[PDB]
Amino acid sequence: ELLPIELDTLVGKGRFAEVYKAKLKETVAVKIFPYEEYASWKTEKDIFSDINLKHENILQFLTAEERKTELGKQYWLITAFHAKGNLQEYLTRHVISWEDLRKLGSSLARGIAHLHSDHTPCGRPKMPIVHRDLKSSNILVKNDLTCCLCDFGLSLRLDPTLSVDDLANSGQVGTARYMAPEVLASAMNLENVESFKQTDVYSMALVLWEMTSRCNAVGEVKDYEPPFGSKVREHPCVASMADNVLADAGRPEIPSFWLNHQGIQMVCETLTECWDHDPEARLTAQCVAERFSELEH
Ligand SMILES: Nc1ncc(-c2ccc(CCO)cc2)nc1C(=O)Nc1cnccc1N1CCOCC1
Repeated sequence: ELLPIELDTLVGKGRFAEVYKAKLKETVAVKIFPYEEYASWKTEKDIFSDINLKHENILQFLTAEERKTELGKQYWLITAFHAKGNLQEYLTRHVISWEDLRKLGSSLARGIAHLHSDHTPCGRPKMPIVHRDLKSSNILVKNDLTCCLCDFGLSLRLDPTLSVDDLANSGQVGTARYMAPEVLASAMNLENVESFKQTDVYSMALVLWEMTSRCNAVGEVKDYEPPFGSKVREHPCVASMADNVLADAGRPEIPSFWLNHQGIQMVCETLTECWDHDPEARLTAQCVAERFSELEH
């Protein structure tokens, strides 16, 4: 019943699990959850097991397994392995081209638009998913320099059976640095879903800014810094983020010289709309995916 796997190296650590590069008797990623984190494993398993989720910008799922150990039991998620690792690490090490920015930006928007969509590309109905923890460290870089979504531990399936009371606590979920102003404010319209899609678009805007900040088409490129790196501490709290994002209406800096390049100007105008204080003023991920396809000459 169990797959012939040999764990090689610890490559990552998420909030609920450890990620290993492994040999399948070829190279796969094994995400290992302890018994205590069973709910996170089940949440990811349920998303990855949905056949309607399958997309080139969503991490390929192989199987889930329960593995008895001497000390107890582990819960595994076996997926495709992307050697280039996460986008934050990638942008820290590399200065990207305009072409790289277009491929990474468009694949990110396509992946998010697919999660958010109530239909498959072929028109069949599907469950929308909201990621709820989008950030550069959660995005995998494929060998062809396109994006790939993973880490669905905090994700929510937008099921019609969802209660208004269940969505309350829950509470503020995610990484404080990437939380939308309405999440930081505890100002969400829990009465309507799609308000959750808008929070994912805000986080996507910060990621698009990170990609843009390391693109040689801007002219002079600075060393990589995460969004708000120069204003907040390493692991910021919701209060410190609220003071910046909400009270000071603070957003990562876009120097005027970046706008000299027509492509960079279009990307900047788009991401600026996507991080608007008002969730209703934000573009949809589908709109962003369309704007990136317009960048093709
Ligand atoms: N499918 C995968 N294939 C390859 C790699 C990978 C490849 C290389 C390196 C660099 C090592 O020197 C790290 C990781 N990770 C995953 C993966 O699913 N990771 C993953 C899942 N959930 C939460 C966080 C995750 N990580 C995102 C990537 O960065 C670490 C955390």
